[PDB]
Amino acid sequence: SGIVPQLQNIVSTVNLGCKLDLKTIALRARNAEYNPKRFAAVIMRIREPRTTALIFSSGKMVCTGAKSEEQSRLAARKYARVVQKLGFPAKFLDFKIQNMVGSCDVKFPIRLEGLVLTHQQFSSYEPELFPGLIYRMIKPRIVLLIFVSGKVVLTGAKVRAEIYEAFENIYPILKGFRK
DNA sequence: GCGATGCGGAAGAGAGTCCCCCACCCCCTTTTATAGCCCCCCTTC
Repeated sequence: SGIVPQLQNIVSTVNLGCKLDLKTIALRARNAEYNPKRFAAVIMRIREPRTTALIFSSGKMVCTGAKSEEQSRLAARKYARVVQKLGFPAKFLDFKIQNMVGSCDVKFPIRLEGLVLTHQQFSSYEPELFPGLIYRMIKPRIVLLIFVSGKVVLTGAKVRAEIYEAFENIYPILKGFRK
């Protein structure tokens, strides 16, 4: 195909293995914001990795915004150290990547009306609700947002192989509905 | 003094022609790409 999707966002969850005091973290953490009325977690941001992480009292933390697997793990470790630097016994346990978001362009307009007809079992095109066709691939459990402009967004992948594999499967299908 | 009762008359049926408590699930939130749609404020004259 000659086109490789580029990851736009990765969601990874890591357990620190120790209960944390959310109020204490907000007071001392540099960028943390805690609003129990709004959300029950502590939202923190670190610019150099350019990622955002949510910290819960149970010790589990979710890291989002990383553009690569290495960045997500590095960003998650940095957040854990910040909590550890606050006097808590934070660790890096069962780090896992929960979601990978990738985007790409096929460089040609797509006839979404034709695509849904031939793939009604997997496609879902509702212009009233969303201007982009939602494709649910089965062999890889990846949900693809195909747009008339040609932009394709892949999400729900656990590994980078699924993102590339999913695009390889849909690209020939899109080529058959080129506008 | 101290009770006790049958019959006529009236009545009446009966037939014919809401508020609370206890699971279970969804959304609150964050990140990102995509794009049409639409609110809101601004600006124009």
